[PDB]
Amino acid sequence: ADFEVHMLNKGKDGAIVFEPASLKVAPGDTVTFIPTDKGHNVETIKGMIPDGAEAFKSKINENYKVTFTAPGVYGVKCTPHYGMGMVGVVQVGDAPANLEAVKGAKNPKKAQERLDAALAALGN
Ligand SMILES: [Cu+2]
Repeated sequence: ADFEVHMLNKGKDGAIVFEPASLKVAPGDTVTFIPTDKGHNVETIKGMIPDGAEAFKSKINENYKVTFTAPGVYGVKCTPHYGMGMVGVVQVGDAPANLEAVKGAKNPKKAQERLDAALAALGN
């Protein structure tokens, strides 16, 4: 199945968001990051992908389709808006095995709050 994640200047959760900011998918699902508002991209947060997963980094304003396979949690960011909170989490499968690695990482406050909220939304 394919899911869109919109890259927004503002959304349901306020300024500079991925919407949704949390999404649970199955292996083989795709997530298409939509540049609905200009100036955004999506990138995995280094240290926040599961064992053996490929990192990814899109271009600014690129419509970017990712196929998620390895189970676990994937922390994502928008590079230009990372520190002020434009982050999210894609979870592949149940009981993500890399959860503690993701939780333990340091981030700027606004990014951390949004990562933590996404992890909690996903039942972690
Ligand atoms: Cu952005």
